[PDB]
Amino acid sequence: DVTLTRFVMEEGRKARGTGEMTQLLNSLCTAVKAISTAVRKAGIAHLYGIAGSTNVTGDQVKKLDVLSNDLVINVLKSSFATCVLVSEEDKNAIIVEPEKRGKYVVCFDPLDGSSNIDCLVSIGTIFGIYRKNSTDEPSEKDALQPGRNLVAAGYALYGSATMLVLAMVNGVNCFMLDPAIGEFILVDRDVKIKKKGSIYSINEGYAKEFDPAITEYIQRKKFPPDNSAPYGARYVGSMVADVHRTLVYGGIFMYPANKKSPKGKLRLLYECNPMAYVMEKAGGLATTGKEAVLDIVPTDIHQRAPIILGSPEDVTELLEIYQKHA
Amino acid sequence: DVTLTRFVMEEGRKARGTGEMTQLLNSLCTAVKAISTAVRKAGIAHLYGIAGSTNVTGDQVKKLDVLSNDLVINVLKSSFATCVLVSEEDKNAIIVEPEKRGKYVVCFDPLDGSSNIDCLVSIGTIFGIYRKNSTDEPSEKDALQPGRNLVAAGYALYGSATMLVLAMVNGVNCFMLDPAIGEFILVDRDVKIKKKGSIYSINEGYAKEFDPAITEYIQRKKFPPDNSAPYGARYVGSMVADVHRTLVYGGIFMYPANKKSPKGKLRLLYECNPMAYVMEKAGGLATTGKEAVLDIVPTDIHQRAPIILGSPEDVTELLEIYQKHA
Amino acid sequence: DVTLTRFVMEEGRKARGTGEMTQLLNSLCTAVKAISTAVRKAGIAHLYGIAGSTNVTGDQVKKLDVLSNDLVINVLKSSFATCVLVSEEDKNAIIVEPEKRGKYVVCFDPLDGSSNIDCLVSIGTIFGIYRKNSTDEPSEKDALQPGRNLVAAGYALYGSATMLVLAMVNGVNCFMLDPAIGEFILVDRDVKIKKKGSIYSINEGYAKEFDPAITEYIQRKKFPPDNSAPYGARYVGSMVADVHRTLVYGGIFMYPANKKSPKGKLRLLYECNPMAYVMEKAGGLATTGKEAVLDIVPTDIHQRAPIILGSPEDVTELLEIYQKHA
Amino acid sequence: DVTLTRFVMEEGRKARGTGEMTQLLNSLCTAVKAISTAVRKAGIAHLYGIAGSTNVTGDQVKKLDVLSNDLVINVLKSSFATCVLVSEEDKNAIIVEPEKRGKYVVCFDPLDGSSNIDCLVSIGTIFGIYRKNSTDEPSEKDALQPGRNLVAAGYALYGSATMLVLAMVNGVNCFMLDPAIGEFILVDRDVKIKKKGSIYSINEGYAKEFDPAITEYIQRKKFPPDNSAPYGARYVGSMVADVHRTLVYGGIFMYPANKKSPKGKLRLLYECNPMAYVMEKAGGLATTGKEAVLDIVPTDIHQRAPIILGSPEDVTELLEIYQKHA
Ligand SMILES: O=P(O)(O)OC[C@H]1O[C@](O)(CO)[C@@H](O)[C@@H]1O
Ligand SMILES: O=P(O)(O)OC[C@H]1O[C@](O)(CO)[C@@H](O)[C@@H]1O
Ligand SMILES: O=P(O)(O)OC[C@H]1O[C@](O)(CO)[C@@H](O)[C@@H]1O
Ligand SMILES: O=P(O)(O)OC[C@H]1O[C@](O)(CO)[C@@H](O)[C@@H]1O
Ligand SMILES: [Zn+2]
Ligand SMILES: [Zn+2]
Ligand SMILES: [Zn+2]
Ligand SMILES: [Zn+2]
Ligand SMILES: [Zn+2]
Ligand SMILES: [Zn+2]
Ligand SMILES: [Zn+2]
Ligand SMILES: [Zn+2]
Ligand SMILES: [Zn+2]
Ligand SMILES: [Zn+2]
Ligand SMILES: [Zn+2]
Ligand SMILES: [Zn+2]
Repeated sequence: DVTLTRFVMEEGRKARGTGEMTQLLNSLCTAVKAISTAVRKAGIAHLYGIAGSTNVTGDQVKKLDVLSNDLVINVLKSSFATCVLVSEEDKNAIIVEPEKRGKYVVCFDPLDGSSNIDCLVSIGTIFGIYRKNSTDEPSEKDALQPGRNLVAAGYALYGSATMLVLAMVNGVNCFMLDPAIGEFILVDRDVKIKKKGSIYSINEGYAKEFDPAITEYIQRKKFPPDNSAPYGARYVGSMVADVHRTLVYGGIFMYPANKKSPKGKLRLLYECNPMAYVMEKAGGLATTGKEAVLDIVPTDIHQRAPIILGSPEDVTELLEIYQKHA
Repeated sequence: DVTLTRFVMEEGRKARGTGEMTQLLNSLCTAVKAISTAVRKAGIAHLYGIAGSTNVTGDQVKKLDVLSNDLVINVLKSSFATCVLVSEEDKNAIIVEPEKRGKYVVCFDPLDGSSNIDCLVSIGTIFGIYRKNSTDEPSEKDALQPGRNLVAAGYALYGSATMLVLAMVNGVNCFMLDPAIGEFILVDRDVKIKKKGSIYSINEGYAKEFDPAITEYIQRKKFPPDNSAPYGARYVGSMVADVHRTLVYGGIFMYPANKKSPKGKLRLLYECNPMAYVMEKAGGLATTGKEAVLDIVPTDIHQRAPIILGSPEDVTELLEIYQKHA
Repeated sequence: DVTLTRFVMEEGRKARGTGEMTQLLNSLCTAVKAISTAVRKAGIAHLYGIAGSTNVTGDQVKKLDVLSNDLVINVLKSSFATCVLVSEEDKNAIIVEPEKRGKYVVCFDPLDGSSNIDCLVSIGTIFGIYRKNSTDEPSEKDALQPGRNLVAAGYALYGSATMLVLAMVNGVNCFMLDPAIGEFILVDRDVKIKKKGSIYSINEGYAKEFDPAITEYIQRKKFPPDNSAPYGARYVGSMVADVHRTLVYGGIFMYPANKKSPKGKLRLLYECNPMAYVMEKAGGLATTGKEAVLDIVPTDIHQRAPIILGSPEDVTELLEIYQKHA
Repeated sequence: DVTLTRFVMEEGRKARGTGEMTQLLNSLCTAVKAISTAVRKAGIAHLYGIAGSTNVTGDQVKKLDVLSNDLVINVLKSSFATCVLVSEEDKNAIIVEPEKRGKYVVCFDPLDGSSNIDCLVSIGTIFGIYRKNSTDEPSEKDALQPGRNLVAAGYALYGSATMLVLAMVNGVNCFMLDPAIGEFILVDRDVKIKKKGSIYSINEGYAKEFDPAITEYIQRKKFPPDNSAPYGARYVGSMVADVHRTLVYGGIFMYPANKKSPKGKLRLLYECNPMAYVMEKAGGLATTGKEAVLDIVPTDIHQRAPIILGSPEDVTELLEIYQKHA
C-alpha cells in the first residue's frame, strides 16, 4: 500500500528537505522501470549483443549497457536534483547543465552483471548518492568522496521479480515493482542482515591467485574445524544478485584482491561503495580485508577496490584471518 | 515473428500427428505465463513463504510451489493430451480422468530453485514428455520410462526474462515470453552447445563429501596442468538457471553423488532426464559419472540421480577421471 | 478459470471435429492481443494517422487499419485452418497457399470504428467464419455465402477492457483479455439479449435522408404514444461498440438505407453478417428492414447492407412500421 | 520522451512554486494507473455490479465507483498537497488531517460514465484543482469557488488507450499511459480546439423535454438552412469520452437543462467546471446557455449545472438561439 515515492517523501519531510531527493529517486525509478521492461523482453527487442566499444575499465560494452546508461543519465538530468554524474560507461564525470542542476552527485552502474545478460541470469543497476559539499562549480572532484559521505544508495535487481533496494540514514527498505501499475511497492521494511549466515559467495576459479587469507577462509567454510555443517556455496555472477541474497539470507560475498589484481575487480564508486552502504545500514560489514570500504578516499572515479561484505560475524571471521596473516 | 504454437504445429505436421502435442504445449505455456506473472510480483502478492507441508523428497513446500503445481496440473488435465502426470509436489502419479485423457505422460518440476525464491534469484519449471506405450489402463508405471524415450522436454526459466526452452527430436529452440501480448516468440533456433566451455558449475560447499574424481576435476579447473586459463566458476543455485547458462555459454554443470548421497540430490524423472534430453539434443552430454542419465530405467517416480552435463569435451574429461579412479 | 482455447476445444470435441476451428480461433486471438496492445499505446507508438491509401469502400485507410490487417492475415494463414480470406482492406479475396490451406473461409473487418480511432473511443475487430462447401479450388465465390451459413462469428472489442465475443451454433460467450497473462478468460456464458430494451442507437445526423419508417420509429422512441418513458439514445460511432452494448443492455442499433444510400453503409460480409449472427444466437434479430440479413446471398465481397438489430420486440416494432409504409 | 511528471515540474518551476502541484499530480497519476489496470480487467476481477448504496445525486453506486473513489482519496491524502477533497461519491467534503494537509482543494469524479461501465464503453476520472484562498481552517466552503478560480483541471480517459488530459494556465496537454512502464507520456502539446466542428453530441432521447433553443439547434444541425452538410451525431454516453472527442475533433457537446431538470444533470464542481476549464484553455467555450459555467458561484458541492461546450463558433451559434428565444 506504500509506494517508494510516498516513503521517500515522508522520510524527507522528517529530515526537513526541499524535496529533490524525492525528485531524484522518482526519476531514477522511471529509468529503472524502463530498463526492467526492456530486460524482460530483451531477446524479442534484439537487445543482446555488443555495442562495439570498451569502457575505461576495459569491459566490452553491451547493448543493454548503452540503453540503461542513456536512460539513467537522461532521467537524472531532467530530475533537477543532480549536478555531477559518474557512470561506469562514461570516461569522465558528466556535469549537468546549469539550468537543470541540482545539489546531488550520483555515481551509478547502469547495468551490473554484464557476463550474465545473455544467459538471462539476474542483472541490475547500482547507485550511490552524495550531497555536493563544495561551493565552487561542479566537477569530477565532487564525486571523489569516501562512501561514508553517502546520503542514499541502493540498487534495482532485475531478477525473478524487479526489486528496488534503498538505503538511507535510517535504514534499508525493499520495494517491488508492480508490473501492472508501474509502481514500486514497499515489501520489506527496515531490513537487517543476520549476524551470521551459512552461505559463502566467491568465484573460486581464481583459487590459483587468492591470497593466503581468502584461501584459508574458504577451506574453513568447507571443512569447519568444529565439525559444524559446511557453508553452502552460491555465486550467481552478478554482484547485485549475490549481494541481494547476502542481504536477505545472510552470509558473505567476496571479490577480494588477488595476485593479478591488487585492488580486486569491482569498482569503488558505483559498485563497492553503494553495496557497502546498504550493508552497513542493514547491520552488516564491508571491508577490503584491511580497511572499511566506506572510508576509502577515492582518487579515480573508476578505481577498483577489493570487497568482502555480509553478516558481521562472517566478515569479522575473515578479517581475523587477514590480521593473523599480517 | 514465430510463436511457440506455430513452431510446434508445423513441426508436428511434419511428423504426421493428431495435434495433441501442440495442445499439450499450448496448455503448458498458459500455466507458464501464469507462473511468470505471479513470480514477477510475488512479493506484492504475498507469495513468499512456506506452505506448511513437506514432499516425498523431504523439501519444505513453498507457496509458489503449490501455486505452480496447481496451475500445471489443471492446464495439462484440460489439455486433453495427457493420461499420467508426475510432479515433484505429488506423492503418487496423477491419473487423468477418462474423459480428458490423452496419449502423453508428463513428468514435471512445477517450480525449480526453491532455495532461490526468496532472494529473487532465477527459478523455473521443468518438464519431460513421454508417449504412453502400454495398452492397458494408465498407471504410475507409465512414467517409469528411461529418459531416452522422451519425445519432448524443456523448461521455463523465470530469469531476467522468461524463456521457454523446448527440445524435441529435431533439436532445441528457445522462445521468449513477450509480456505485452502473452506469447512465446522464437528467439534462438536449433541451439547447439559449444564443444568445450570455460565455466564449471557446482556447489563446492560439499567438498568434504565429494568423491576423488569430482575433487580432481575441480582442482584441474582451478590449476590447469597445461597453464591454460583456469575456468570461471558460476553456481546460481537453481538447476534451471545453471543448466540454461551451460546450454548457451557452454561449460559443465555438476550435482554428483557424494559420501552422503549415493544418488545425488536432483530427481531423475522431472529434473535430470528433461535436462539430459535438452543437453543431448543440443549436442551435449549428461552422465551420472558412470552411465548416461537418459538410459537409466527408473523404479521410483521420485528417485534421485547424480548428474554431470554440458559441453561434450568437458563432460568427457570428467568421465575419463571417473574411469581412471575406477 | 476457463480460457477461450479450452472452451472452443471442448465445444469442438462435442461436435466431433479435427480441431482446426480451435487452431483458427487460437490464431485469431493472438492477432487480437497484438492489436489490443498496439491500440492501448497507439499514441506512444505513433500509430494514429492515415496510411496513404483508400480501400474499395472508399474509406481513407489508417495506420491501425494496415497493422491490424497484416496481423490478422498472417495469423490466419499460419493457422493451417483457412483457404479464403476476405478483408475490408483488401480489394480481392486472399487465397491461402496450398501448403497452409485449411477448410475455413474467413471474412473480417481488421479494425472497426475508423472515425473513432483518434479520439480514443472504442474500436474493434469483426469476423465471420464459413466452412468451404465447394470441392473445386478455393476462390472468392467461397466467401459469397449467405450469413446463415456461418459456423462461427464474433468480434474483439477494444474498449475500457478488451473483450472477445464469440458466437457459434450453441450460443454466444464473452471472454475478457487478461493483460497480465495474455489469455482470454470466459466471463459471460450463454449470453442472451433482453426481449425489449430502452436504448436506440442511430446517427440522427442523417435525419434529412431517413425513410418514413425510420423517421416514425425515432419519433416514437422520443414521444411514446402510451406515455411510457422515452428511450435513451446512445451512438458511440463504432459498430462493434454500439452492437456490443445492444447485446448486453438490450435495445436497438440502426444503420438503415437512406435516400443517399440504397444499401446503407455497413458491409455485409464482415460487418453486418457477423453481428447479425451474434444477435440471432443471442435471441435477437437482424434485418435490413425488409429481409433477414443472414439470408441475403451476396454477389460482391464488399457489398453494403442496411442493418437494424437488437432486442426482438424492438426490431419487430420497427419491422411493423416498414410493413405499414409498404 | 517527456513524462507528465517532468512536464508539470518544469511548468511549475517557471511559475515559481514549492512543488506540491507536481506532488499532487504525481499522486493522482498513481491512482489513475491503478484504476486503469482494474478497468482493463474488471470482468476478470469481478468488478462489475452495484456496491449497494446511492450517493447524494441519487446514482446507484457501482463497484468501480468505490474502488476508484478509495484510490483517489488515499493518494491525494498521502500527497501532502491537499486540504479539502470533494467527490461525487462522498456526501460531504473530506478534510485532510493536519499532518498531511496541503494547500490545494480537489474536486473529483472518481469514475465518470457509470451507465457505460458494464458494456465496456469508455469511462474516466475527472478532476478540478483549486488553491485554498482563506486563512482559516479548511472546510467545505473552500471547495465552493467559481470554476474561473481553477489552477489545474483535467481527466483520465479509459478508452481504447488511457489518456490523461491536463489543463493549466498556459494550456492543455495530453499524456498517454504507457502500460509497459506505467508512465504518462506527452503525446499532444498545447492542444487547441477547432473553431467550428461538424459533430453534435446530445442524448436526443430527451427531445420531449428540451427547451425551444436546443430543439431549434438540433433541427438546424440536421437540416442546415444553407444546404451545407448536416452535422454527424455522436453520443458515447460518458461525459469524459464525448468531451474528449469534442476537444480533439471539434464540434459541440450538450447536456442542457430541460423541462424536468432546471439545472441539467451533470455536476458543477467535478464534471462541468473541470471540462469547462479544459475547453476554455483549448480555445473553446462552455456555457449553461445563459452564463459561462466557470463564472457560476456554487452553493452546493453537489449542485448540477446545464452545460454546452466545444468549438467557439458552434457554442456561439447555440447561444444566439437562446438569446433569440429570450
Ligand atoms: O566473472 P567474475 O570475475 O567472477 O566477475 C563477476 C563480477 O563482474 C561484474 O559483472 C562486474 O564486471 C559483477 O557484477 C560481478 O560480481
Ligand atoms: O543447495 P544445493 O545443495 O546446491 O542444491 C541446489 C539444487 O536444489 C534444487 O533447488 C533442487 O532442490 C535445484 O534447483 C538446485 O540445483
Ligand atoms: O459516421 P457514421 O456514418 O455514423 O458511420 C459510423 C459507422 O462507420 C463505421 O466505422 C464503418 O465505416 C462503423 O464502425 C460505424 O458504425
Ligand atoms: O444517460 P444520460 O441522461 O444521457 O446521461 C449521460 C451522462 O451521465 C453521466 O454518467 C453522469 O451521471 C455522464 O458521464 C454522462 O454524460
Ligand atoms: Zn562492465
Ligand atoms: Zn557492475
Ligand atoms: Zn555495469
Ligand atoms: Zn523441491
Ligand atoms: Zn527442481
Ligand atoms: Zn520444484
Ligand atoms: Zn473502413
Ligand atoms: Zn467496420
Ligand atoms: Zn474496418
Ligand atoms: Zn454517478
Ligand atoms: Zn461523472
Ligand atoms: Zn462518477
